[PDB]
Amino acid sequence: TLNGGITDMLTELANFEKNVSQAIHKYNAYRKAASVIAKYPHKIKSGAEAKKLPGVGTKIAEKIDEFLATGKLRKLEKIRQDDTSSSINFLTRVSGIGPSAARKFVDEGIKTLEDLRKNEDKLNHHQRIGLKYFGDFEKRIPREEMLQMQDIVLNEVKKVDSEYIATVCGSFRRGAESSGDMDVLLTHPSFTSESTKLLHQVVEQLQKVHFITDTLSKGETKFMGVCQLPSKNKEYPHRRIDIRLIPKDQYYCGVLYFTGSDIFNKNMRAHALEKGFTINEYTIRPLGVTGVAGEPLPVDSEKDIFDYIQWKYREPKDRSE
DNA sequence: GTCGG
DNA sequence: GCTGATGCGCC
DNA sequence: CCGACGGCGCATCAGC
Ligand SMILES: Nc1ccn([C@H]2C[C@H](O)[C@@H](COP(=O)(O)OP(=O)(O)OP(=O)(O)O)O2)c(=O)n1
Ligand SMILES: *CC[C@H](OP(*)(=O)O)[C@H](O)COP(=O)(O)O
Ligand SMILES: [Mg+2]
Ligand SMILES: [Mg+2]
Ligand SMILES: [Mg+2]
Ligand SMILES: [Mg+2]
Ligand SMILES: [Mg+2]
Ligand SMILES: [Mg+2]
Repeated sequence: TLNGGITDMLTELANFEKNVSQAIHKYNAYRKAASVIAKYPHKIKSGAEAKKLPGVGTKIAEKIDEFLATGKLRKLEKIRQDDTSSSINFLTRVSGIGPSAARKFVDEGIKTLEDLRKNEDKLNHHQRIGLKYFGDFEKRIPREEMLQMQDIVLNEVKKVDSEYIATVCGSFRRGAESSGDMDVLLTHPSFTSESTKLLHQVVEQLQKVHFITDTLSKGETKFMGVCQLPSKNKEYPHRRIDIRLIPKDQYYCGVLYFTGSDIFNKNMRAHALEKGFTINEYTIRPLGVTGVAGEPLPVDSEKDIFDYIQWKYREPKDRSE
């Protein structure tokens, strides 16, 4: 809301750099800038003001001055007017089509949903499912539906083994009134950092009751697929579901990772590296002079990882952009 | 694109 | 098959 | 052409 013009402009630029330029570090720079501006508790009145925030430099300050003066950005007007850029940006919205595949498609004259549907022979299984549920996957999930989904997943997991614990993470755990998809963190006492089909049994039970409808990818620790709520005698949209099986003794690094947000995580890990540590979904470690990280540090809470880095604990609701 | 070694 | 790199993706 | 930028799972491909 506050500074929404500016954060929309920077997000649109980020998406162009990732999807069209294939410049992931410019995507991240624009996202980091939009994130810090979104948290700033004042209406920005100049680029000079904004330049004082970490991750805003000369170039973004100039773009903020243009936007504040005119209510638009000439660079974005030109991007929006380029059919090629617009086609490439559009195809990346398809699950399984990234910047490289999108550019290949558009170079071969595939520029629309109709072109993709006429050229399904050119798509892999992941892209075919992304195409089938394209409209469904653009939609967000109201928290009321996330609650029903939580209730099916937790009930079916308990039926496979009462010792599993399933935790719905991502935007849901941050308290969002709607979610892009469902993220489930799974633990079982039989899988720790010390000893080793725990994920498979859960996926199979959710397929058997027809909640999971399609598989995009599946290994020993990560499931990526599609699910659907049962409906009365209009169907619910198909939804994306992610399931991550994490070592039970690494639950807190796991839940911290899977709660996000994404920008919160990259910011928190970048701030660990400047403070001499490395954080992944499993552990927090101190860095050696040799480049090789040391032994996993003891962790009894999410707060304990904040502490090692000297951060005020943020409740999950305070980890959103 | 920005920051920092 | 491997390693290593890329492409898709997850926060 | 200053390099780093968060860290990693799964699927595939290149070059063995
Ligand atoms: N803040 C910066 C700017 C540049 N460089 C890189 C790119 C430069 O090409 C290189 C050093 O070469 P220069 O001749 O530009 O640096 P000098 O300090 O020698 O230049 P000057 O004569 O302006 O002092 O370091 C860097 O590491 N950090
Ligand atoms: C936003 C302006 C650009 O900053 P970055 O190094 O992406 C450049 O300064 C000018 O590039 P252009 O926007 O392509 O002209
Ligand atoms: Mg880049
Ligand atoms: Mg700054
Ligand atoms: Mg995509
Ligand atoms: Mg591209
Ligand atoms: Mg999510
Ligand atoms: Mg580890």
